[PDB]
Amino acid sequence: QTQCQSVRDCQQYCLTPDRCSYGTCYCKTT
Repeated sequence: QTQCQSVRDCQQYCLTPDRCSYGTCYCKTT
């Protein structure tokens, strides 16, 4: 269960991601 492969995935999801980590793309302020 990996929402993302890499920060890339979050970068489209979120203007300022934290990490693609824990199979869930963490966003720094969203």
